[PDB]
Amino acid sequence: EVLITGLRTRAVNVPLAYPVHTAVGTVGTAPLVLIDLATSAGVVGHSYLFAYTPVALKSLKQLLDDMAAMIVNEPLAPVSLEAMLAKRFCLAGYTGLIRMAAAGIDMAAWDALGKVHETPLVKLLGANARPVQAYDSHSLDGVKLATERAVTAAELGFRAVKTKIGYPALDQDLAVVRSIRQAVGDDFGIMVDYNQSLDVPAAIKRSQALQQEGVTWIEEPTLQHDYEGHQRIQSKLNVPVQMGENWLGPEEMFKALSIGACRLAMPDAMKIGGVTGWIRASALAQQFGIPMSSHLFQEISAHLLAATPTAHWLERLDLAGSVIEPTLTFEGGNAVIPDLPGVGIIWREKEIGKYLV
Amino acid sequence: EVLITGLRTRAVNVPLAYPVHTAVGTVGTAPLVLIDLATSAGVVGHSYLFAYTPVALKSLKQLLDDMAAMIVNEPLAPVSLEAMLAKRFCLAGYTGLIRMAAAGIDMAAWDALGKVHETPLVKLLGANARPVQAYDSHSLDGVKLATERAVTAAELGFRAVKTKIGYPALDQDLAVVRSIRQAVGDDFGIMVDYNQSLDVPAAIKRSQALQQEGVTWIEEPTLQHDYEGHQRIQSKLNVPVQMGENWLGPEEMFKALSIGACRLAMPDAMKIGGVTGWIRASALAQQFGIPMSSHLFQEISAHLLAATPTAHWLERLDLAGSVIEPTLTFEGGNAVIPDLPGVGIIWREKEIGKYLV
Amino acid sequence: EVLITGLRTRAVNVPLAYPVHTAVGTVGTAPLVLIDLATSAGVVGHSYLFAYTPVALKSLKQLLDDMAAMIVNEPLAPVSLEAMLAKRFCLAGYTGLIRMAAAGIDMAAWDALGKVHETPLVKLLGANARPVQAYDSHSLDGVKLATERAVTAAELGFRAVKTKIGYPALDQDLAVVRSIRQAVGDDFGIMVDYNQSLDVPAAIKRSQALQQEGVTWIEEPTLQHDYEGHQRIQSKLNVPVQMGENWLGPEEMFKALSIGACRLAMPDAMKIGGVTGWIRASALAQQFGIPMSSHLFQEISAHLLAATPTAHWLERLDLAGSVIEPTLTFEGGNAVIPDLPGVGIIWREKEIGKYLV
Amino acid sequence: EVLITGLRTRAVNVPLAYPVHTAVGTVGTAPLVLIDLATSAGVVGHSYLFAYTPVALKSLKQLLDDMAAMIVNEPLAPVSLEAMLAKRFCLAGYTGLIRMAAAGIDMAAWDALGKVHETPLVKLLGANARPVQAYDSHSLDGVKLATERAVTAAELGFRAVKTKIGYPALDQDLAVVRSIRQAVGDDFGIMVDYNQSLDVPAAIKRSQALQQEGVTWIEEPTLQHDYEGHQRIQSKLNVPVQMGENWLGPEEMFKALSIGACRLAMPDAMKIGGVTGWIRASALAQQFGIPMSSHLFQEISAHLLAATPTAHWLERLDLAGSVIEPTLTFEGGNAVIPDLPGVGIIWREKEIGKYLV
Ligand SMILES: [Mn+2]
Ligand SMILES: [Mn+2]
Ligand SMILES: [Mn+2]
Ligand SMILES: [Mn+2]
Repeated sequence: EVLITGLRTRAVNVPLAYPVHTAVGTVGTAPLVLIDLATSAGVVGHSYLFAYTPVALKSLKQLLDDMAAMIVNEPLAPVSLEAMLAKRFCLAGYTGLIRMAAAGIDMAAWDALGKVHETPLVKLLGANARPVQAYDSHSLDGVKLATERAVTAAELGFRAVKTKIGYPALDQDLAVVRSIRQAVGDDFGIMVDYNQSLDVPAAIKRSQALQQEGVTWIEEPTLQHDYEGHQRIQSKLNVPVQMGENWLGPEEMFKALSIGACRLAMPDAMKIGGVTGWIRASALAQQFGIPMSSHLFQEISAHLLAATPTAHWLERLDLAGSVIEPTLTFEGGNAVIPDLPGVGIIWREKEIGKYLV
Repeated sequence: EVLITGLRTRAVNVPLAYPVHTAVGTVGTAPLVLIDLATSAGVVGHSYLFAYTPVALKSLKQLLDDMAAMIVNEPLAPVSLEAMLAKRFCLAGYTGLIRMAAAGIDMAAWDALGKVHETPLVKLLGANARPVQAYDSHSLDGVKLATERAVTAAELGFRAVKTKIGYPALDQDLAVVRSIRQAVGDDFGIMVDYNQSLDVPAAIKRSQALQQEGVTWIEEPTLQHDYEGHQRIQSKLNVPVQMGENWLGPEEMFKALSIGACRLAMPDAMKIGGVTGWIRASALAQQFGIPMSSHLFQEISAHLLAATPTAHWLERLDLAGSVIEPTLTFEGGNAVIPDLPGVGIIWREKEIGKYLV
Repeated sequence: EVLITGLRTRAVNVPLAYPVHTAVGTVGTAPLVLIDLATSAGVVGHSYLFAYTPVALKSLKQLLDDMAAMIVNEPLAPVSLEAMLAKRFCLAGYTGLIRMAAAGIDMAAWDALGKVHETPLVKLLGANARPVQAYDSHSLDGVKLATERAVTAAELGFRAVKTKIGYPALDQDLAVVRSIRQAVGDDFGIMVDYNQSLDVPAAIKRSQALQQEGVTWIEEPTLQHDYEGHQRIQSKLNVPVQMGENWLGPEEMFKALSIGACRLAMPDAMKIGGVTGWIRASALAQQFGIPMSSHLFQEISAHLLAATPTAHWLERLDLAGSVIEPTLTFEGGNAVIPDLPGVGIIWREKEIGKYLV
Repeated sequence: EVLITGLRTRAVNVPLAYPVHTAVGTVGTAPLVLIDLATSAGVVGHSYLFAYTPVALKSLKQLLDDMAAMIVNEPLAPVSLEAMLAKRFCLAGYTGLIRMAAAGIDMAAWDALGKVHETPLVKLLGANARPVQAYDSHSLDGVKLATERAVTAAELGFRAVKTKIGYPALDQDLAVVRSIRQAVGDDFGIMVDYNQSLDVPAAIKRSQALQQEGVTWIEEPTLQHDYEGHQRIQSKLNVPVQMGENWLGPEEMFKALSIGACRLAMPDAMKIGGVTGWIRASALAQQFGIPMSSHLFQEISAHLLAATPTAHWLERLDLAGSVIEPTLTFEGGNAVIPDLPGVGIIWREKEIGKYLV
């Protein structure tokens, strides 16, 4: 009855404002693939994918363009679609860029389903919209810019900032954290992200020094696939180890939680498998007793976290603000879901033309 | 915007046809509580609860009548409602009859949400309706009636029957299974249910004899809360141990699966927490690699299993056929979801009057 | 030879004095079901059940009234009665309100057995009556009322108080504890109860701050059914984690202790299964090396703790003082068992009439 | 001193002869990406990647074309190159198609290093060339074609064949295996591959029936990422469970072996990380005591297995025979490494032109 009738993708390289420097490299612009899922009901689902590096952008668009043939004329039923894609990519490997593509189709299919029923996604999932506390995510900015960006986020009403660390010396990490604390006061949350840059001994040593400074969480201290190593670092800390942005699918989350790799989780709506994967991830975080935050995709994540039993923090990192209307607002540090069908993503069409690849 | 405006319950004691004798007692009629959830949108959600024994029926209705005050004027948002009920019954114990009541409200709220959007529940959950293979569930019937009921189920197109066993001697168990096999042939599925009647040594001994007869599964061989004991019986068998009808909430399922108590699961839509609990249970069964069947509530279960990644068997045991229209059909041994908004439960109002308590 | 000849129940809503505010809600009056178990020997056993919320009160009374038929004309033999009730509610679920009802019948049957033999319950169990140290249980009272109630309990001879915490900020929790310590001095016991209000990361952080203040124990820091999560919080603490008021039956206690969820236990005489369940719980606490305190039901608990090898503290929280004679006295902070047959509960019959529901 | 000076890729869709039907779909032609790595020494390294489905072919070529910029002008040092690529794709996810691309560059860099030193790859790795027993890999061919292909492989001197199974009924699986056994005699090896098509209960049941037929190994009975489920199936079998073709990198192999998912391993030279990943995988298989076979890429695998301490079987499945010279020969069922520098891959340039995409 409602059928998918086409898939259109556009690759853009959009401006950010502050380039995201991390201890393992910098993301200077955002390579995005914008997705339009057309249906027989005359509504169009919208989603976007983040490619991380320009190197992977045209490959990801091509992959989505070659996948269009297997979903056109299929019923608009995201759970059934995801099972069929998992089976088609059985031999190839349903992970990495293929899983990320399948997740972009899922998020557009759920946006289209919300539009068919004229209801915001959070209400289609069975939950009430509620404000979700958000932290402002900044990068490896050095002492002066990290303190300036934190004072600005506090002025805009945010009650927490995430900074990236992993400087050559531990003293530089601490200098950044101390200067932020001094500027914003003892009540503000300061999350820190090591971006997989330390080995386990180094991560135990640096994390115990940061713990004595009072940070909110320590994110991906070592290689993301090393769940055992994260369990070893967590076992030496009172402060929670945070991870999850790199789990590809709920099945990778299940492995990390099964061995106790972290006390907090922050799945990425794209890498976890879209809305379909997020619902599954949410059920696992509830049983393992893990507070669950989001990673990027703040527009759909404000919806997904209101339906998440252990919802913790929303991450504000506006990757797509240049090409979409600002329907998601932040009031007093909380994200407020727009009262629009589906996810509430509306393209600024003449801005897209400027950034097209 | 859509609000719950009232809750009405009616207690009935309805005729079955074949009384359900089990190795621990007989269920001779069905004590049901019929639930009507009224909304500000002019649609009415419908569900029913099964009380198991007449002894618990008026208590369950009273409990639902006294809970009406906390849900009237709340938004029709089942996930948000369930979180609020879990918190209200925090101290009292969110399990047993209270959890069963909360699950009846959930199943009616999701039926009402399907009606507001004029869509079958399975499509609101994001899946396509598909036929689900079903087995016909019979009871501790002795050799002659168990063989007669199995020949009739095969004539109606079912490809599997469940019989109850746990007779004084193992020889009687085997006599029942052999006589069914002889009547229906080697291709037919014969599930057997011990209904918690054996201790662990006895269950290992009897199950290894039944395994040599070729049964499909062995269900609740010992006390249902003894997950460790079920793991000990399963470790001695090739045939799968089946359980799950008695898990109250996904959190009890999570404990049993975490220690490997069974190779199959069959949650009960009421005891697991309604549609909201079933979605969570489905995500856990997928990660633990457990084929998931249903227990009773065949009308909503045909919908829930089409959205369940490891869906296995639907149980046909028509408890409420006397008071609801036969919109769920079985064609060639498969259940076919009706093309009706919500769950498709329509009361036969003048039959209800005959069975009212 | 002695037979149960009738069961009578009365639902009352009795005044407390200080309403019990907790971090998850308030209990402003006590919904109780008073039970009279009549026997062929002309003695009447007495017990009461606590319903926690008015919402569950008439349901619990109805349940007990409908169960009367299965115990009338049965021998007054509590262990045999409990096995028969466990088997009857096999399919329904022998937990929650059904288990709580079965436990009220058990406690009345043991009171009646003490009366038939004209001996206090503790001596029928094979033990000597001894004074049991008791703590006074208060609630989420804020700094000024929590300090006032603690000074009064010290003036009445108690050497320990329990306060409830879980305020929006950790600073408020600590303010309450510090102000009590200042008022009562460093020798007094200050137990704190979080009433399941924190998630695991939050509970580790707050408990390590309270541990540096010197509290006696930290009670139910997170969701009561999450034994694994309590083991994770306990593993980070020197101070003991306390729990057990919500275990329904010794079999739930056995699961929590098997994974090391707590260093202290406090079973509830009703939820644990009455006197029959308490004897079983006591044997488990002795082998796992767990000091065992009680939760509510101070009249029967003074008897049960004198027969408990690891007896630790009795909880004073007088729920039923309005409708029963004060035969249990507290002298110098210890409860003194009355020298009366059975449990020593004597109804104040004209006060009951005032609170009847 | 030797520098990489360019990277050229060509996408082809080459003929197979027998289409590879599996229980989860068919591979009817082979989508390959041919890679030419040019160096400052005037030698050109050659490798190819297998894309599994036409859907992923142009995406994989594009990805390799966009990666060329990060390796041109880098020293021809495969171990150093792999560490630098792992770090560059840190955030994006060093798995799936990105890992497969990085592995194609690795295999071409090692072919080029063998050419610079004018020595076969196996001798550059420090080992002697030796004949490696090989099995002929066939597909889901039905009874008559599976028996015909097995008689032909025995006539060509192979002593073992792999057939694919996972037919609707277990009886069909057994019919295929029995008919092959009858044709080739009891001394011949018959490997069977389920291609992830069964759930765990079904896989235990079918594998124990095949074990009584005498097969050499049972390959990927269930979902490849479910290591725990493979450990559960292996624990019920005497026959070895085989897996490994889908491990992306030695770190996924390490997780599967750490929990005992299989008694045999067969890494894929592309998915495992090329020659660099294979050397690491070989060291892990030796310590865990796992006989190690190969998956596809028979040209480089004959070299890699002669340097593998637990080398077991080489898989013959000639994907690229149409576009490369037959320098790898099979004599009496064993693969014989050519006496050529590097890997011995020489393009048939005018055949490539026919299959170019
Ligand atoms: Mn991060
Ligand atoms: Mn059953
Ligand atoms: Mn408490
Ligand atoms: Mn294979």
